[PDB]
Amino acid sequence: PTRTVAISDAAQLPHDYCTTPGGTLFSTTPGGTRIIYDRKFLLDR
Repeated sequence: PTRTVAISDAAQLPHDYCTTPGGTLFSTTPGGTRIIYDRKFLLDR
């Protein structure tokens, strides 16, 4: 499954996330859910 999560603060920024060359954040949990992050905190992505 795909989950959309917005990040508007460093508090909301995960500590185990990954980032693709395009500059998109993502993380997958043990459950199998794939979370795609929209990093609004950082403007200079």
